[PDB]
Amino acid sequence: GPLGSMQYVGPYRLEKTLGKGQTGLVKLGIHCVTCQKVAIKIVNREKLSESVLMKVEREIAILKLIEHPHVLKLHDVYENKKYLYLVLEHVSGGELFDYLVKKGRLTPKEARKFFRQIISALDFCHSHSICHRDLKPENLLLDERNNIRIADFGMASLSPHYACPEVIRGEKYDGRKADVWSCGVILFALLVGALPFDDDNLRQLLEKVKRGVFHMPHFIPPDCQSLLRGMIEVDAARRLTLEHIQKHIWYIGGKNEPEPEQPIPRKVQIRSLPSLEDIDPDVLDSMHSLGCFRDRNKLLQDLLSEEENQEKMIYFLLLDRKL
Amino acid sequence: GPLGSMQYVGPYRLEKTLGKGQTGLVKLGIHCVTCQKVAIKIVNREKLSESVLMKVEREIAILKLIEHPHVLKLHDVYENKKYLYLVLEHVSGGELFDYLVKKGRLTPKEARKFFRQIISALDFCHSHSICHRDLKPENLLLDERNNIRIADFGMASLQSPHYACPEVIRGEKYDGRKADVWSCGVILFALLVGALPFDDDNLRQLLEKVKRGVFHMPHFIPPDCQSLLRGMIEVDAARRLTLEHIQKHIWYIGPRKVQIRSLPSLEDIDPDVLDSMHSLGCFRDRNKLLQDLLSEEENQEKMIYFLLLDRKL
Repeated sequence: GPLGSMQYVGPYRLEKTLGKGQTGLVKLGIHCVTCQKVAIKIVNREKLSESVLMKVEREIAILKLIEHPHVLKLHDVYENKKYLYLVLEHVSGGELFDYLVKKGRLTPKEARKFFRQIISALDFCHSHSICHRDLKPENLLLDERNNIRIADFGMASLSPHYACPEVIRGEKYDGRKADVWSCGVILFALLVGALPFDDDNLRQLLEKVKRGVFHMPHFIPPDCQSLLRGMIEVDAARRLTLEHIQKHIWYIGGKNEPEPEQPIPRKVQIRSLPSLEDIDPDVLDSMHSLGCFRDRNKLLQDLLSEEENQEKMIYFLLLDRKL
Repeated sequence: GPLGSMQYVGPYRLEKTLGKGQTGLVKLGIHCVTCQKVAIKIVNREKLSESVLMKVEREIAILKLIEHPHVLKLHDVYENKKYLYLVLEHVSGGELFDYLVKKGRLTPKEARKFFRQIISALDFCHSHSICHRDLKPENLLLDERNNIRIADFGMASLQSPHYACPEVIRGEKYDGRKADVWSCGVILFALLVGALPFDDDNLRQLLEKVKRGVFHMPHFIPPDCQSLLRGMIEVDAARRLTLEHIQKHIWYIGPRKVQIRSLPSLEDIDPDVLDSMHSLGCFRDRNKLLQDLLSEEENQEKMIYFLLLDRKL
């Protein structure tokens, strides 16, 4: 691990490095009492903007509170002055394309099993105001039963083949729409065994993606083809929403096929806060203590505003947790 | 793995991805008969420029023919036009600094144990005209005994300024042997201290520190060891210690090498060896090949020649 990074994080002793990249270093953690395996992601906190840290600490608080069978579970977070430590579900089946490579290309039935896992996880996270924004194959981890866990939700604040044109142009984009594009590209790869946009040269690849023209092989069924074209759509306004996707017959036709699907976790019911009076004193207090919410008045404003936001989401998650 | 990559490499079945980065993607491989595990590194030849591809394939050709107990063994090389597949020794003990984290800092005696492994491996590779040039802690793998295997020799052109000598940081022409010595000094310091000699929260300032080359040497570091570190982390590459000097150092003191020979004339060139060299691929310009074999200088062309000659022997 990095120099000066503790040998223990909470009850977890740090063992070998599992992997690393720009968003941090991952080590295997062992619980000192129960000896359970976790993956611990270590993030350097000194090299982040304060606005970034705020956004991150917010998404983190949400992710710690929710659970989905196809989202890598964030169990806890630990902080010292320099390093942030994320305690994550430990999975070791590899990544989704390892499976794809072995098969060459997947049948529409198998591709769709994976697609339903991915869409379900995205729908869930989007419902809690969390977009991925950087969805790519290495984020699609496999457990031992060959089921997906999507990793790295909320890490974006800290590749071009899977990015939508608006991301490639560094424009200000809808996160949900970016995830839809990325999922389209991944669905394509599952069905074809090749990418819709590829080039030996970077500069050329970027233009292909921005242009958004790709060829679909005949062996992709027409129902599925109409789904792919709606997702891999350059006009973000015209691009399918997750709502459109989940209403689509090809999608729906996959329910419990070939196998029964994991239990659907309950989504928290989020309501309006008409006035200061309707805010729970103990939940407000616990939120106010967090750090990213140290300014009580700005916290009150964000909770009472008409806008949907992560402040409201956290509040209702905590409220739900109390009951 | 990468799309378009093989499902089988020689007798090895490709399984899960082990890790990846700029220099390629590593997959777990399983021998279809013996069930022996290997690590298979996949590298995209097409993304590479002309001179880079050649430099890499030349060094891989040397690496596949030699073996040292502290260098990650390269067993073989396979190629489809799109991908190179490097079949490597499989190691899973973690990396050196995982050990360092558990201890905090090493005793001078324990640090010397690792240091001798590292220097031994580099002296072996340098003897075969191979410098690492990009030595960093994550290259220092551990097997199950907590012994070192240095990985990623030959990959530097496919590309951590904390470990790079000032000449490498400055992007100037340099002796690769001298760069490795600097990187080993920084690593040795880290094992003894549990902190880097040059560190900074901002990249720009870190490069400056490395270039100026001033660092704080803790009092608990023994003075003959302290003299070693000063000789290695020396900004003047002409003044910096050689591996030969390191191996004779009082603190330091406490595998078959093949020797390059001269080829005065074309008549001295074994036709079987040349044919094997022609078949490698990193030698497109065959006139340039011959010039390099007949030149007055040590080079990787001669090294490959003599490794092939010895192997036929």
